[PDB]
Amino acid sequence: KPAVSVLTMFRYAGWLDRLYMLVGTLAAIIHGVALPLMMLIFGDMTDSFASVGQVSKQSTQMSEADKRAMFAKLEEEMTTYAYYYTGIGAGVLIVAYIQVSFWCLAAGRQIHKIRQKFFHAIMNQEIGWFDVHDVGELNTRLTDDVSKINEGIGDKIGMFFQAMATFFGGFIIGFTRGWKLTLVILAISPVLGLSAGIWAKILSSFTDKELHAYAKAGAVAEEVLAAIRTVIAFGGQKKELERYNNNLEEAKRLGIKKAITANISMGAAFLLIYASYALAFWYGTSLVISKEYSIGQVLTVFFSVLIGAFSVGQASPNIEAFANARGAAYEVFKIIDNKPSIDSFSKSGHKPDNIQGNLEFKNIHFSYPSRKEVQILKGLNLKVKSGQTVALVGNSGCGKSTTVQLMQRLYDPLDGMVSIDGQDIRTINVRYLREIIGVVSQEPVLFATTIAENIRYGREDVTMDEIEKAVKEANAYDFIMKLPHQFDTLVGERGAQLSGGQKQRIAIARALVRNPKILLLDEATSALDTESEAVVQAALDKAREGRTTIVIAHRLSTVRNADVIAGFDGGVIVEQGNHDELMREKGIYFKLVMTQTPPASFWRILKLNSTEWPYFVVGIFCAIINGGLQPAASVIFSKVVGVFTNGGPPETQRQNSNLFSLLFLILGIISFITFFLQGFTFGKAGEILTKRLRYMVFKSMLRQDVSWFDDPKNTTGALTTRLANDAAQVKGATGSRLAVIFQNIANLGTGIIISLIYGWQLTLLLLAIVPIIAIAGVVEMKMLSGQALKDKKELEGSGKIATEAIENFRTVVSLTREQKFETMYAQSLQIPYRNAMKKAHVFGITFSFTQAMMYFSYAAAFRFGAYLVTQQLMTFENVLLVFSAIVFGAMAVGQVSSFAPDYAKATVSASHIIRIIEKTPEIDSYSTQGLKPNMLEGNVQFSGVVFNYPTRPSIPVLQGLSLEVKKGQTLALVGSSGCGKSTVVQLLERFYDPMAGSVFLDGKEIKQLNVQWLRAQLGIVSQEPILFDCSIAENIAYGDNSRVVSYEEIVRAAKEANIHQFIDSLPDKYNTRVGDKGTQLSGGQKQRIAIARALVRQPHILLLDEATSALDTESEKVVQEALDKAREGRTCIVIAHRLSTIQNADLIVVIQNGKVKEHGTHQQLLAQKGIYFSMVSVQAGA
Ligand SMILES: Brc1ccc(Oc2c(Br)cc(Br)cc2Br)c(Br)c1
Repeated sequence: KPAVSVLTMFRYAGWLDRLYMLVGTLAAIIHGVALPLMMLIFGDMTDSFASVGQVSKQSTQMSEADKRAMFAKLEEEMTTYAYYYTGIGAGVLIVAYIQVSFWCLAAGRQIHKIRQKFFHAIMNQEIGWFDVHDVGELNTRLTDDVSKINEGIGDKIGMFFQAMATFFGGFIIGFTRGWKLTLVILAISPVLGLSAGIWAKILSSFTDKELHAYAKAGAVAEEVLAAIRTVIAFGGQKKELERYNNNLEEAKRLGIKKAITANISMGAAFLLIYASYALAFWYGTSLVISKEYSIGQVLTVFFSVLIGAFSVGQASPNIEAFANARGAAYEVFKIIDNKPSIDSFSKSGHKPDNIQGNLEFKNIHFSYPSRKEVQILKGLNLKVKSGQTVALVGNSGCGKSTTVQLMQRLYDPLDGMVSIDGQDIRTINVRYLREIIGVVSQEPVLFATTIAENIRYGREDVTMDEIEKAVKEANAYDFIMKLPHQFDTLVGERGAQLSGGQKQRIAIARALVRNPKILLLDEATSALDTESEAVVQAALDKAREGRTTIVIAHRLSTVRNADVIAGFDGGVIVEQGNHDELMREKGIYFKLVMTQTPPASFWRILKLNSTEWPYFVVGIFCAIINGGLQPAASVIFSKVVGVFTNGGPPETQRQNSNLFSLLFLILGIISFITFFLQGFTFGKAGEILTKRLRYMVFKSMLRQDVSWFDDPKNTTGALTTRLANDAAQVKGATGSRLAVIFQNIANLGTGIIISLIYGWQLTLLLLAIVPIIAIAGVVEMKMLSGQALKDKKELEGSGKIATEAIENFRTVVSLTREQKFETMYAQSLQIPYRNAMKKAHVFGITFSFTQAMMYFSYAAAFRFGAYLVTQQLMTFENVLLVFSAIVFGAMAVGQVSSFAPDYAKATVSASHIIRIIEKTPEIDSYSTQGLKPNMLEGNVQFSGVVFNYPTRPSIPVLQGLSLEVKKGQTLALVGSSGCGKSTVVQLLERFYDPMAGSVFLDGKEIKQLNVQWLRAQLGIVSQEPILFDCSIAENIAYGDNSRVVSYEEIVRAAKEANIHQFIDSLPDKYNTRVGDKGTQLSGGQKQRIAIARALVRQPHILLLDEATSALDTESEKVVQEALDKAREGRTCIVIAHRLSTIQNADLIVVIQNGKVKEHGTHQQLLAQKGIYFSMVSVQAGA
């Protein structure tokens, strides 16, 4: 919404840049004017053949006489015109170079200036300016927005004035050579803009419907794939498939309805568009039979107007490119023009010599850019004498740290003054102020250069002698010399990550080369290892006694030798003096001392599409007809101008022109009929395999075991995304692109035959010319992508040192040396700048070449069409036909290159969708194999079970585990922590087979047992019961599948689970909808319902996995009251974390490190004293 003045945007254009744009926009207009003139001469050549075409047929008496005056007219005329086109092609060769080159030159020259000015402005901003913005957005603003500015001021402007030249020059020749047809062509323009407007309404409305249509099926898939361990547990894998299949049926029916309406839309759209043209051209014929215009002029105005009319649409993108470049330049120039109060690049203020270093703070009130929300200093008074070292202590707020911020004049105070020596700090130069102040901060930062270079960021003029003394005087010498490469080592976020105390001494040595008169040490010893602390602390004490120093730290070890100590309380200075005095004061300081002591040939996807042997053959056959039907309009247009250039006697002409125009409209309605079919046939054929694919995928997905859905590569969202994209992409490959690619090869094929059999030696010429300009048009775009990628590679090296500069900013400004990054960024941009200059000559040559190879090509189309061919017996009416036929047949092949990525994007999406079906699990629930035992009673053997989760085969959970529980008993299971309690339930449910050992139930190994039958006698109840969006009657009936459960049977379960209090209380009762879609209710109810569906199954084994996990107060007392009633009649395994409710259990088992450690009844394990009795006495007292 915000934008920029048009002159301010080019503020960096001066002298030559202003000329480049003037000469560029001049030749751009000349380039645009050239095309409607190119068509103007196309009318005069018709009149040349027309005068001869009328007189040649008018004879029917003399033949040799027509070999004289006729050919004489032709050679003087045709050579005059052919001489003119060759001049036009030489003209466009020059102006197209001038157009693109100069604008890209002015762009590159300015964008170099933008960059430098804009990075200059970033470094000039005071700190308070950064505290209110994000530096990451700013850096992306540096590389992206400057690119948008370059796109707007570039060669797009020349293309704009080129298009307006074609537009103006278009209707000028349109108006002057005839004012009627133009008003007639503009009269049909609202109809064309109205038919395309029906598309903006149908698309935007129907694209939402399908995104709502599958959103109903994708919603089913998401609550399933999220609740997968529950559907696997109860074996609803046939229902959840069935229910996803039922939504696919509706999405198919909505997809075929969209296919019907959208194809009616296209066909009716074109048929209105092509009828609009034909009426404007038929009523061009109605004006020639009346002797107002010539057959050549009708062509001249008919093309020049449509060229200029379409030139409007070809200029619209360049308008938006210029407008976005303006809007992008607002926030950029806003930074450049913004002037700070502090600068730090300003050459102003005093520069005192012989600085003794007497500092005082007077009545300083201050607040960080959070402003009126918080005021961190409520007045202040503090002096520090020259040579002394004051220490600042404080409990919180870190107002200690604020004084270091103010001393560097990072911010100015609200009220008060900070005074170095006697002068106010605001009188001294900002840069010289920071050169007389050395800073060592908590987190040391080192730039991505050598050790010497980081030390060289203290002062630019320095020799390895002074680096050596600095690191040796900050005892960091002995510790780099052992490190290889000497001073020439590397440091940064990338490579040679060092010790913190090691990085701090390099910072101290960096601050030591600064030979400052003032020293600020903030938290430097804090957040650092204890032993290297003393090593750095020796350097700090050696960094002083030649300087006055303010130090802030939470280490009360460094503070004793400070000449004076100062404490803060609420921004107010309170205590000050020597250590002994503050201890006698017994205040804040004393109080803190005591406290701290694969693209491949995939045919099978089409073999699955072979389910419909018809529907393609209908569409293919119907597409090839539409392909062969499409040049016939060019054949008609050829003969409409042909027989009426080849007229002769004029009485018969008016009667044939009506016959052809009638044929055209019968030929368009039969084109509507054949294109309503080819779209419907593939549309239906695509929507039906969309179901088959999504059906078979969602079927195969429910087939893998829990080992596959635990994969971090496979989550619920990534699976629904993989489910939706892969099915829609393969639909597009077999969809419109294939009908169109066969329509177009039939378009050119039926066009090449007519042209080849109409023009001898002629078609063979064009087939030598057209492929060259097409390949020359492709090699340009490859060179375009190469130059684009290369410039991206070498400007990110500039933005990389700009990234280091701006998000490490508060350190560099503390070290000054902004001019250093200022220059480094300039040297980095000098390569893309001198590269951007070559870009202009490259784009200019390539563009001018492809334009000349088009004009020169069409000079050879006529010079050969006339002369050698027309001195022979071949005719003009066919030359016009071969042009339209070949040129449209080629431009229809241009759609093949546009649909190319739709194939690769689908094959890659197909690549995954064939793999996802064929992948088979280790534990397949679909296998009908298995024993299906007949005996009822239930035991459970775990014997020497060692288990590791397939996702994390590092720390074992089960190793040598052994259990046994009799029928009708409750097996309590206690653990120190982890899923060692829960993995038992997962292995009995056979979510996994164990690595070693085995688990049995009725004496039979479950590994050889039926997987589905096994899970059918299991009453799993988890800690967060997931309930699908449906009637609670079904959420309860979900516990028994392969059969519909009675109402009074799901009532009995609701009676058991003690949930029946709601189930009558609701207005809907058992038919209420739950799932946070129709109704919401708390967890205790969700849980009871899970108990209800658990014992609908009438299991012989309950599995209670921390059922009272998320639950509170009386809700625990009633759910336990339901669980305690559910067991005791069944085999039970309960791992609930309430050991008070576990006391009444037939056998309690303590799990240690995967091994069974301690088992027995409650009082038996309570008589023993160990883990269980520690587990029961850790929560009874707490
Ligand atoms: Br119908 C018909 C279509 C294209 C024809 O030649 C061209 C060609 Br070839 C290129 C361009 Br741009 C414009 C025209 Br008009 C002719 Br002549 C007749």
